[PDB]
Amino acid sequence: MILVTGALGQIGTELVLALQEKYGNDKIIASDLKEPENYHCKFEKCDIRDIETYERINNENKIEIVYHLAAILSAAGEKNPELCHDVNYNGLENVLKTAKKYNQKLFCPSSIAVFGPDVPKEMTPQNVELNPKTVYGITKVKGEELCDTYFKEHGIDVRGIRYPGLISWKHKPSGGTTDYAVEMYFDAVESGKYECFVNRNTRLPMMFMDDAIRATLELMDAPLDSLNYHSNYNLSSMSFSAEELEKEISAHVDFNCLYKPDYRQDIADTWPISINDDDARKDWGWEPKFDISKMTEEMITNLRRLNE
Repeated sequence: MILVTGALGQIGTELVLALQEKYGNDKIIASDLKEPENYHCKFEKCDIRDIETYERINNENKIEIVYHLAAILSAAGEKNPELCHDVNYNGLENVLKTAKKYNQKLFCPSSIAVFGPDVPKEMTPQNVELNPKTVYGITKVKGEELCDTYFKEHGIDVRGIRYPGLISWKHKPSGGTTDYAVEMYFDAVESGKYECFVNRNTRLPMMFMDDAIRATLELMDAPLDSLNYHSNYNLSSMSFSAEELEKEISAHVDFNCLYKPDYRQDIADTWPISINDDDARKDWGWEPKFDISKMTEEMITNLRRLNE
């Protein structure tokens, strides 16, 4: 059996489906804080910080693999640093201890947020110093370190990816730092108007969800002896600025974009532009398939459909 925490989030929504297709619908348990009505997969509600419920779920269900996507992201974390630490650090510790107890295999992601401006912004290498300027970033470095401790000291096969910004249509914008990319598609198609919350030159590493979900599954499938990294593989597809995305979208759809930055700018400004993921490409055969063209075709085709 396979458990997905944070199953209702941007990533979890699509990861559950992909795991159901790969393993069988019967092998996947979704978990998150609240049970939604008419949900399409077996669901166990849980606050990730609640170890006795979390324990019970893993005990009662015979979970052997956990994809741990529960998290407070960067923007929410700058606003509420206490909550961001509690969920991201203590939640992760609950997953780790439980994996040790039940001998589980784990996927515990990180983020390009581990990086600060003291290391290269272009093609950030795998092994640079990690000095993040965000609350979330700091939680992610601590998480990488916990995971690698569990690997070293307790022999837990835990694996992870430093996810870049992820673009999808199947989940609605979650108010997050990278979410200007998603919001721009939705508002372009729905109303022909978008107010972007970062400036027009804001440039981040980005990836279409299909590629990120595939990378996750591929990494989890790899022979353990092939991996030279565990919790924290850099992973890359695209890097583009907000105006470059506007221009790509405008080739399909008339829309007027206005730039009005807010506090999220100051998060995005402390992050790299692009990421060197050679270790992922080498160790376990990573290659993305969605460039900005193909991504924007999927996004616009599907958003148009939803707005008929």
